[PDB]
Amino acid sequence: MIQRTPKIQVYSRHPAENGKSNFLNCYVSGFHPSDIEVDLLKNGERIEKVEHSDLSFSKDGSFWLLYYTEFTPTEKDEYACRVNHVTLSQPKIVKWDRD
Repeated sequence: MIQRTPKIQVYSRHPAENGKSNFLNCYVSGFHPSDIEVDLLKNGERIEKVEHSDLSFSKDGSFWLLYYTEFTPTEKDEYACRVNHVTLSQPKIVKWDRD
């Protein structure tokens, strides 16, 4: 058996501007086993519809997921990614930051 803690990156496809559509990405990678729970949060609340999920095993046997959705940032909305995995003692929250 192998277990490996996910790497978690949260970033937009383009630099952000209010009014302009964009995409918010969670790239969760290098983990094992493949069982995992990954949510995008908007103002602390789970985003139900996350349009896209690209995912696979890597050559090294670990797993990766790109979890993303269209979003239009505003001044006052904060976003984060919440991940749970057997390697984590509690859920891991990674905030989105622009820059």
